[PDB]
Amino acid sequence: RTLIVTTILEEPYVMYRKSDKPLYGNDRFEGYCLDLLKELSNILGFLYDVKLVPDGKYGAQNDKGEWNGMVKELIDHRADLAVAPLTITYVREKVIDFSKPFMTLGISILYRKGTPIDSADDLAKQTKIEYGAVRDGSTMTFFKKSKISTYEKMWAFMSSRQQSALVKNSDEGIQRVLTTDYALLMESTSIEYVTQRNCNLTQIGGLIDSKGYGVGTPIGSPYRDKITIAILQLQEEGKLHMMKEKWWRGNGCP
Amino acid sequence: RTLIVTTILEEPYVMYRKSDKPLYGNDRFEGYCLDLLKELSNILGFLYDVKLVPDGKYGAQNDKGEWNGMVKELIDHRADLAVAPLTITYVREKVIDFSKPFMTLGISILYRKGTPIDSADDLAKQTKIEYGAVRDGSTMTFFKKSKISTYEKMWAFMSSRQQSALVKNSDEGIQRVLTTDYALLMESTSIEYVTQRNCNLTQIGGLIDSKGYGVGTPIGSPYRDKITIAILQLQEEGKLHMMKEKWWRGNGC
Ligand SMILES: N[C@@H](CC1=CCCCc2onc(O)c21)C(=O)O
Ligand SMILES: N[C@@H](CC1=CCCCc2onc(O)c21)C(=O)O
Ligand SMILES: [Cl-]
Ligand SMILES: [Cl-]
Repeated sequence: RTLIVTTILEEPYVMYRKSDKPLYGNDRFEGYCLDLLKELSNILGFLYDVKLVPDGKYGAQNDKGEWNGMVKELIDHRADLAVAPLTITYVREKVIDFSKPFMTLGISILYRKGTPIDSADDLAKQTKIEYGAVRDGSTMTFFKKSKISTYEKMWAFMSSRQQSALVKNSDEGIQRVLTTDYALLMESTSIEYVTQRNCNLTQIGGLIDSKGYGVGTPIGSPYRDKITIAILQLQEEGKLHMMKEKWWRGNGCP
Repeated sequence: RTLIVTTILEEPYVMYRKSDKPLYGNDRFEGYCLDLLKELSNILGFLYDVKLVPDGKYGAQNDKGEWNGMVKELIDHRADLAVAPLTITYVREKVIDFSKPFMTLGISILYRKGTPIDSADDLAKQTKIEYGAVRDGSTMTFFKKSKISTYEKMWAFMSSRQQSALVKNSDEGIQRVLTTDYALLMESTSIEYVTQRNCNLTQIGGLIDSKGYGVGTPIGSPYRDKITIAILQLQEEGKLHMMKEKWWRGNGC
């Protein structure tokens, strides 16, 4: 049978292809995750239909504890796999079976070049420069649930004033950084994509944590380990590396 | 219920404690992997006995397809867990169940400072400088099975003259790097440890690949997913980073 793969739009993992006519099915999309999905299907030998997550969300719980986003699609068995920049977190790993990481990364800071800010501590210990993250993503959740004093403070600043320091998505966060005196807490992978294309911005400090993106499957899924094994094979052959270079490719900056 | 944990001595993951009196049981060991094991037993609430792997090996296949080392202990159900610098690889993941990486790393180069050598390619195209890796480890295997031009060539060199360029273990590799004109391809985490303690040695280039160390368990183990979830919690709390900083920090160079 055909596997239903839930995903979400986000450059450069999943994007609408460009054509002079209307596109249909899997052909509507392209990006790192589509190349990954293609490699996985060739190795494990399965057909698949890509379907954008209806509510456009990654995955979190409501006050009742019920899930949404791609996580929910897997939990309800409306999707067999979730292929996207979906962070392997403690809370999510409890409700679905993640494959092993096909990409390793961490949270970092997106800000302007030629500045004296050099770390999260610098941001936390002042108030003139605003900073935040994408609402309901694994980055905001990191700050929300953190116990490390520096990060507890930064959270206080983020959730204050009805969370006005937070943005709805990466595109909005990036524009806010570009237009105002705002710093964006975002995953290193996405920051790298930006900095390579926009020399006016840079990453501040290093990674404040370590985590990975993994293919999601429903708990008990028989595809989880098979996918984990294909991912390890792809990494060992250098394919994951080639795929990353193919999609992050930019002129670079001085 | 006391779990049996197979491991292997390797600084600073698993080391004998220093005492003037004989040590017994788990008290004989100390290191990053033992602190991790303690954190894990505390979250999951299990008891455990640390036992060094009999043949002193990590885990590889021979031509008959038979496994040895820690991997074999798990396959044979002689250990409930494998906690050590055991690399999560394609061939091993097919015979045992790895938890999720509690440490991420990659293969890099250990060599002395002050030379023109800047990458693996610099080594592969030349022949005067010798280079190799610890025999039968995941690093050597990477080169042995690689189909990438540069690495294929480096393997051709490594396996030359009856593998004279390979060493039996990390300690031997380090001494060879310190004494002769030799470079040791070895996982970055170990290189970092060495360079913190040998101001004359350094890492050449970056990581040529990406992989992690995972807690090993027999296929179908009920503890694998539980360990995974505990590890993720440890990393999100910053405890894994603290543990690394604790055992890696040298004295200054
Ligand atoms: N990967 C995050 C969401 C996310 C996606 C894309 C851009 C990078 C990023 O930075 N913070 C996030 O929440 C994100 C998640 O799994 O919630
Ligand atoms: N982790 C490797 C073995 C290993 C152990 C310790 C030192 C670092 C290293 O570099 N190459 C290896 O094979 C090693 C493995 O699991 O085979
Ligand atoms: Cl639910
Ligand atoms: Cl896993």
